[PDB]
Amino acid sequence: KVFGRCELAAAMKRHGLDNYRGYSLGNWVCAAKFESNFNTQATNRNTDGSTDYGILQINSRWWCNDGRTPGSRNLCNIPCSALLSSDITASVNCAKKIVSDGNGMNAWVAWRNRCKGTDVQAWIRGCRL
Ligand SMILES: [Cl-]
Ligand SMILES: [Cl-]
Ligand SMILES: [Cl-]
Ligand code: NA
Repeated sequence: KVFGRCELAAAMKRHGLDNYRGYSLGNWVCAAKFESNFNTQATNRNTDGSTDYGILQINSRWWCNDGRTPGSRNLCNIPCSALLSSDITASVNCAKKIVSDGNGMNAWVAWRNRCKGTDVQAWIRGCRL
C-alpha cells in the first residue's frame, strides 16, 4: 500500500506514534517519506546481507526475522513480512521499541540526514487531525 501523506499521519496518530518518545508526528511522517516513500511494501538489501522492511525500513539485523540474516536478532518478535502489510500496526509497534533503545530517531539514517533539524511540521500541515 502506498499511503498518502495525511492518511499515514492519521494512521500513525491512531497507533500512538504522535509525540512518542517526544517525537512529533511530523518527524514520523518525514522518516517514512524518505525511508519508503510511504510504501508499505518497500524492501532494501543492506551490504551486510540484512534487509530493511516496510514504511520505516526496519532492519532484519536486529528487529525482525526473515530467515536469511545469519547471527541476527528478532527483537520485535515478528516475521519481517509482517512489516510489509497494508496495516501499519506491526511497523508502528516495532518502531516504538526501536526509538526507545537509547538513540531516539537517529536509528533511522534517512531521518537524521533529511528530517532532523528541519521544519517537520510541514509533513502534517493541512491534515485533518
Ligand atoms: Cl535469520
Ligand atoms: Cl493502518
Ligand atoms: Cl530522543
Ligand atoms: Na533477524
